[PDB]
Amino acid sequence: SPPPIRMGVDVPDRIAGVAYPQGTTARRLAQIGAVVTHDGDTLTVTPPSWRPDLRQPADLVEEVLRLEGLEVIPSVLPPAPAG
Amino acid sequence: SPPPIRMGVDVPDRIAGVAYPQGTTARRLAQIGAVVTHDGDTLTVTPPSWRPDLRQPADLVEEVLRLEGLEVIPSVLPPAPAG
Ligand SMILES: [Mg+2]
Ligand SMILES: [Mg+2]
Repeated sequence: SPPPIRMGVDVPDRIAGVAYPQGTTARRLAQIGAVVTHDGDTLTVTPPSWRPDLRQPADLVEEVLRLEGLEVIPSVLPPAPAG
Repeated sequence: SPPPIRMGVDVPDRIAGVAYPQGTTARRLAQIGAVVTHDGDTLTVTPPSWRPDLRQPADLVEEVLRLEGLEVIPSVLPPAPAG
């Protein structure tokens, strides 16, 4: 098994800009074969041996977002910086 | 005496974007000759008879801001959206 990865429970929600229902991140990461443990608001995710592409929290975010679907991500224009 | 005006004690601080010291609003409004009473967090201000221009809380904001000096107002760029 690859080394474990610590990631905030709401990190996929913050990156996607979507308040996913509770347990959405943990269920998806378990669906792809990873061991998910809880420690307050921080998850510890050990990806399966056939997923060495999962090395960082960003890799885990891609798993939750692609399984939940990118079509649920809303179109929100960022604020205009004073250019 | 013109009719009394009710205004939050922090309204000049919000309009100016400046955290004025404690009691600055009530001090400046009594200086120009108004009667100031405290009802929790809301002030009740009765302008003097020689100040009929003081009819709304915005007029009271100008009195506090101009006596403290507009130079203390910082320069912050607004959050303009994508045009
Ligand atoms: Mg990936
Ligand atoms: Mg005025």
